[PDB]
Amino acid sequence: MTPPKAEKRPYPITTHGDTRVDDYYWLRDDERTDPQVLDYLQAENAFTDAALKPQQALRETLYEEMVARENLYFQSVPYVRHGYRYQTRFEPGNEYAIYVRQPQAESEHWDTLIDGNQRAEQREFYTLGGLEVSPDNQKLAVAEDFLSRRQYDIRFKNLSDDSWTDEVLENTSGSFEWANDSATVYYVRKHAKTLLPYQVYRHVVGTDPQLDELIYEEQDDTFYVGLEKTTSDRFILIHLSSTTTSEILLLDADRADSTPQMFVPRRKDHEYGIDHYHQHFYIRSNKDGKNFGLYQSEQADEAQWQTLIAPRIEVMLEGFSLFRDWLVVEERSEGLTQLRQIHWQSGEVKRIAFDDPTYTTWLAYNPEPETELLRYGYSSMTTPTTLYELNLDSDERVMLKQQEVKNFTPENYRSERVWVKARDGVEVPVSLVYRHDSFARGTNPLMVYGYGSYGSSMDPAFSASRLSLLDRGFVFVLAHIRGGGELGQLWYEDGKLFKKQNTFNDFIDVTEALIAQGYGDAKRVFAMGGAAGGLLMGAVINQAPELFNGIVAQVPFVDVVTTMLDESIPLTTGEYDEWGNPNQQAYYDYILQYSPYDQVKAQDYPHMLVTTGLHDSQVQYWEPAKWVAKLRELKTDDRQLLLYTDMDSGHGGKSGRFKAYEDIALEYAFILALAE
Repeated sequence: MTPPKAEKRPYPITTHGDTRVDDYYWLRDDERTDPQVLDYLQAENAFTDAALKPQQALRETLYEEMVARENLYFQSVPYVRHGYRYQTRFEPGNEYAIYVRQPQAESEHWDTLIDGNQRAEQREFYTLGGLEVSPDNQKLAVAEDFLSRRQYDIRFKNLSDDSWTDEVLENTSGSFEWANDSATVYYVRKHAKTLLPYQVYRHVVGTDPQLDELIYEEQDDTFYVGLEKTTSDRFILIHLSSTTTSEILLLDADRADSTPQMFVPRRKDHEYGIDHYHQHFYIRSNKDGKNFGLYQSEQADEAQWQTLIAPRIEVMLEGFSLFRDWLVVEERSEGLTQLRQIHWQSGEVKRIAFDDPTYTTWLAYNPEPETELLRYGYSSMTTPTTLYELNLDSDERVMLKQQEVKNFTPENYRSERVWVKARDGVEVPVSLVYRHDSFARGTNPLMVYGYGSYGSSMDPAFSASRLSLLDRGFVFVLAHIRGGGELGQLWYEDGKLFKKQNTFNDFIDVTEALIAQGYGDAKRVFAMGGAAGGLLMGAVINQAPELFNGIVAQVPFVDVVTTMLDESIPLTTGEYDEWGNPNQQAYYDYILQYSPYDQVKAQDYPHMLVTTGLHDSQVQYWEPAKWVAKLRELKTDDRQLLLYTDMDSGHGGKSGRFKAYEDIALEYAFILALAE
């Protein structure tokens, strides 16, 4: 079958006297209306449909077995907050969650707080982006998106009679806090054009939003504006943060006329976050070390901050929770997540021990500090996600919930942590899982998954959908490459800006070691990654095409120089601290060397499926479309190259989780057919 051939319209882009001619610059159409652009995306979708037509039966088998291992009756673990018990309920044949509550001393009767199915009646789209009852338990504030544009309407329900007030706060981030009067709420307004959060307003419930007062306006575009409330309830925080740099303003939660009080003025490369409890500020801050410390203060002044935990090169400090008698910290060390608890009085330290080679642990939702019971999450490549509750004093651990997986026997699978010595001598961790009875050294197809940007960690956890590959002989690998966070801030920093190439080198060095050690069949190595992990997919296949049989590149960031030169593209002005600004000759040069679109060569490429989405305003559909067009023009092999563009507008990843399972089934069928 003859693949679609995009029209070439040579478009020169000249930077620092370097001219790049982009034949497909025209595929970018911000209005997503141009019929010629739509024609190319439709033709590629038709080609993908026709190429993958024989995989239909396998797609059905995969889809049905993925849905079959999940319950359709889900009920959350109930939690208590301000004398009420809260539960979320999904029943089969309901797109949306029902949220219920009852008085804490009640068992029998539950009251509906909000039914998403009911709220979605006569609407094209529904996302709940926020839910919070007032301190006096009388009012519900909800942040809802009916239009799919990530702009939230805040509305108010009287819980006494289930009546709604008739005002709406429009174009909000969904971030809002009640003042302690259960009458005033603070909310974040998004910029009209950029949709970036930039204003804090104050609303009296029951009044017209025209009466609302502007409390704070952020001048720096790169600074996210979010609202928080301290554990003590004494302060509403205006949390301002770039990727590198923080600033917190305090709002007295106990007055109706409060103005923002500076905590510590922003200083480039000083990231901090605060809470308030027991008459102290608690600060997680990188002021003295990239791996962060914890500080106590009676006042804002940075020089008064007292050190509770000093930053350590070996231990990244990720977060903390405050309880009556205990401090609990989330840390990473030697490539594992950990929890430690420290007694406020005795200074007694306990670590929460797990022996699984490939697990992750985290602080879960603990809305009440007056307790000895900690809720924390656990998952491994062999153990479905678990909520535990720990008695911090007695060390008694109970299981509150497990992820229910049907047709699944945990003993059928093995997992391992492998360390690979990268080409520059740096040790890269790897987490891998496979079915015991079908494993034979050098025989198995290998799926290598990476991300490797922003300090995001691909922490090893359980996947139900992954069983569809493991039960078909695949060794599934997480490559914990530089640019991720698995070994702390230095791990991230050694895979961004002028070290970004280490991300792609680590992925190739990991893949080569695994093949050398017989984890996979050299001829049946597959890889997948999405977004900045699609950047990884693009760079790896330019640099080392021969390693991989097949590739899935989801919504890939591939036109890196051109996108990062254009502040009109959503996200660009917030990403200079990740890739660099190619307006500077040093960054242009460094970035162009890996920018996958720019490094497409007349060479043999793996089989590849590239995905994207038309109407998702923060998915830049043109980048993978241009990339596929250029690959079609230059590649020397006869292997399959497909572009699938989601033409939808709605549902996304939840409720249309069936859409999510459909995409997984398509992608896994594509790979399984190549590995057969």
